[PDB]
Amino acid sequence: KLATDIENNVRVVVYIRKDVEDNSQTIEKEGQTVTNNDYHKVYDSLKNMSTVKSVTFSSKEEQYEKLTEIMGDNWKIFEGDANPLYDAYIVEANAPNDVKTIAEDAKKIEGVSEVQD
Ligand SMILES: CCCCCCCCCCCC[N+](C)(C)C
Repeated sequence: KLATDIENNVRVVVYIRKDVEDNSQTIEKEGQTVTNNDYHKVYDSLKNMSTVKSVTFSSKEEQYEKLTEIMGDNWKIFEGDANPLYDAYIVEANAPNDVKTIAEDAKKIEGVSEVQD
């Protein structure tokens, strides 16, 4: 059994604003590698909810690889361009009934772009 395998009825997906790097520990400033003060701001608010069991980062890169894996071949015409997908956290609720509450509080976290239940 693996951690990234969560049942449909208890999964909430939390999409991160495209200009927030919640999973990046360091960023570039003045040519140096320095602390990202916004690191895990969204992660921690989700992890602090009493009804959530796990929160796992899913990058936009990873989401596109899996899409090409599940559907046919890569989507060649977009290969030169930026990835338009959103980084996301995959949140596991403690019970199905907690999902609607989790998704509502999640949209109120600053940095959260959208939440899918
Ligand atoms: C409105 C929704 C339409 C969006 C469809 C876009 C498909 C994403 C392809 C990204 C490939 C870029 N690449 C190679 C760097 C990962």
